[PDB]
Amino acid sequence: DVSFRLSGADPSSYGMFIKDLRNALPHTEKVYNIPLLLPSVSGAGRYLLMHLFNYDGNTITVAVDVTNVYIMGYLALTTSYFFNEPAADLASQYVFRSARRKITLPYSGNYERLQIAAGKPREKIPIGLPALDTAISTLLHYDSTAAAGALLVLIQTTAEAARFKYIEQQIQERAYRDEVPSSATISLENSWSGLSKQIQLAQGNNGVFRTPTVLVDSKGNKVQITNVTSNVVTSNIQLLLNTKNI
Ligand SMILES: *[C@@H]1O[C@H](CO)[C@@H](O[C@@H]2O[C@H](CO)[C@@H](O)[C@H](O)[C@H]2NC(C)=O)[C@H](O)[C@H]1NC(C)=O
Ligand SMILES: Cn1cnc2nc(N)[nH]c(=O)c21
Repeated sequence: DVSFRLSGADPSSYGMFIKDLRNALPHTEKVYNIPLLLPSVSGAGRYLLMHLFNYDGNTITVAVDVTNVYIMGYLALTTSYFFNEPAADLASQYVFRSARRKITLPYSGNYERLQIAAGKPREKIPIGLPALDTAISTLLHYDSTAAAGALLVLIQTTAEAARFKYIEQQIQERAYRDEVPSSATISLENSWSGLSKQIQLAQGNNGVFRTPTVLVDSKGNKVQITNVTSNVVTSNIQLLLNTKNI
């Protein structure tokens, strides 16, 4: 499974960790040169463990669902924390079993719930490697309100960067200074599903999207994506959510 140490980390090692993370996900085929994630997987094989070390060397192990890259829960010393949702509960049966105590967070793992519990929308939460180091720190010692904020940072600096090279770049720019995410970043995060389905719906349709995907851009200008010729498809998105899961 994969590892990343914030100590002595620079834009380069981060890039390498994200690359390892992408390669750690199984896929059988590619769609328009892109890894298509598996429809489903059975058993403990459905989960990837990320070992993260903050600057001082403390660690938390995070469980990721390899069919969609969703964070399911994590382990901190001897306590495991899982999201309050069906998938996370199913996941609790194959990972962190040697945990002495298991705690269910008072919310499911989607941005919407996480922003409510955290009291802030993610447009106002600064991300970057320094923020990741603090997120790790905040998760070592339970606090549901603080954990909500920490998880919004953790998802973005890992799962979202895995899915979009642009977001990986946004985090490399933020390796020594945190900064709230750009509008592009957030609409990208929100479109992973839509884009994933459309790219797949295009392979029997000459690469033309059945229905266009609207995104906010680098500057803040609304922009339509209608075919697989766009940058987003040619050199941004890196993983595709199988339509089976949409
Ligand atoms: C596919 O989508 C692209 C946009 O990514 C369309 O691009 C046309 O040409 C340039 C970009 O190459 C844009 O300035 C235009 O707005 C688009 N042309 C017009 C006249 O609107 C491209 O036409 C689309 N269609 C196909 C079959 O690729
Ligand atoms: C990014 N994202 C959106 N919904 C999500 N739900 C869970 N459980 N984990 C995630 O990382 C996630």
